[PDB]
Amino acid sequence: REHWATRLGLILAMAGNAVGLGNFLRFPVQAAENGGGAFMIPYIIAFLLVGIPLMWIEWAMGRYGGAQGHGTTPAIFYLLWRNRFAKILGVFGLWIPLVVAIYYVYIESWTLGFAIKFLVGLVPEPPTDPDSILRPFKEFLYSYIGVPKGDEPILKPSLFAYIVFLITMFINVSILIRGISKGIERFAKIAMPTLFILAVFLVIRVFLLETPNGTAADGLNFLWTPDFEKLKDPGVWIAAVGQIFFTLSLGFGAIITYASYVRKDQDIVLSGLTAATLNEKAEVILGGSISIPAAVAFFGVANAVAIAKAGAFNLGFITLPAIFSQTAGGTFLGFLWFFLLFFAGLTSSIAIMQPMIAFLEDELKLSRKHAVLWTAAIVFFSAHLVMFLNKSLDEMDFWAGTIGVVFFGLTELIIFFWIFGADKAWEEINRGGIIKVPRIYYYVMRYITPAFLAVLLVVWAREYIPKTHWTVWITRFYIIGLFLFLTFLVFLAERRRNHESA
Ligand SMILES: CC(C)C[C@H](N)C(=O)O
Ligand code: NA
Ligand code: NA
Repeated sequence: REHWATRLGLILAMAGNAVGLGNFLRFPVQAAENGGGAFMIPYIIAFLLVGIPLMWIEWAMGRYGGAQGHGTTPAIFYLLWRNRFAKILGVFGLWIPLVVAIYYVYIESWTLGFAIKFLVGLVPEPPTDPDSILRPFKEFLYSYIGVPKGDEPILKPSLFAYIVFLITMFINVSILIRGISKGIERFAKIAMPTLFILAVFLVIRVFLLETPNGTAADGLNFLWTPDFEKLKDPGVWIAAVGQIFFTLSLGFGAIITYASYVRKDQDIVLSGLTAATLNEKAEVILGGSISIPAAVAFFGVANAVAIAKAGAFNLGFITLPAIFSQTAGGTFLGFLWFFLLFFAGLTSSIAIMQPMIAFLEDELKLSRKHAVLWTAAIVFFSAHLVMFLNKSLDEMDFWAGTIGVVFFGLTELIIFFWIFGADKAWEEINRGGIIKVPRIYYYVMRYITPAFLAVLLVVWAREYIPKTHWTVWITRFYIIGLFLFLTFLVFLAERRRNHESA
């Protein structure tokens, strides 16, 4: 079985896994919608009571399974808990990362395309009407992804966007086809530092932004100014936890698959903690210091929160480039922005496809080449639904990247620390650790977290899920199909094993 060649490569591959679109896109909007500082508090708490412990847990399950040659949840869940239902539940560790991968890779392709257009210097030139700076860029995005002008909820992507999607796919493939150490690690070692540099540069340049409506400092204040009256609101907590999961790549079965290539004796404690910490540094310090500060600078707090409430793509692909077009070399600034987003995205997508590739390799004994190619075929094909059908992406994102990850986090936590046993789980997590997990975190894992997530999920299913266009079903149907498909594969897998044992 393959293993991470180096320590640093492992760390940067993990951080590369976690740090991505969720940082510079999802987060700014999550904090903006939820009131800035008000959103932060629960966030922080969620990071302490959920993100860290679950990170450790996933590292542990990953390494544990990998030692025996299994990097995916369908098998690992079975090893930890011997049941058919353990496999059936483990399927989610494929379905989730695949479904999310479908639209994720697409958005990534968007960032690539925009990077190219901002690089070549083909960008909308705004003619002081506040919307008039935005309108051209809105038309730009809509023209790129082909928003549904008609009654029908149909999208008409540009040829260029489609080609850029093909190219993006090919990039992902070229990276994943070289393996864990050569393909993913080597790339992480470059993309990560590059990303960091770009991010810092952009944060500075943004901190230099000022208009009659405010300064980046205003945005920073809004973001970091605590509100203690918003904590009684369940929604803010649900958003905070969801954001934690998404940004830390927890519940996607990706962290597990990566951890499965960690040598049995290597440290999963200091490493995992380091990945988490890096991701959070990129999350709050970098991602939060660009979009929000800029928007608040130009349009002020109120309009900033309005724009964020509107959409994540509003802030990322419209507001920010529009704000840059008002500055010298703002076009090149836009190019830096979208290039950054592109690298982050890539480093994440490879990570979400790796689980499927790893199932094909481990369980069905497919060569790396074939595994990769087929995974890419499935993703590329399924992507068409997200492409031509409006709100399909939203559906996939909510069911897989939002609910699915929380539910699956709870599931894996219950399987590892409850059914598999708490003491054995703890011992497994701490084994080989350069440092040991603080004693308190035992209880946090065994009691606090599962309760927190259970209650959270209940409230979520009651008050929220009820809060759509029929086409959504077209998506749901399809994704449900995928699940069955995966199940079937699992089935086939468990059959091969038998014939192999006989
Ligand atoms: C679903 C995950 C791949 C998301 C990734 N950790 C990000 O924040 O961009
Ligand atoms: Na992240
Ligand atoms: Na990434």
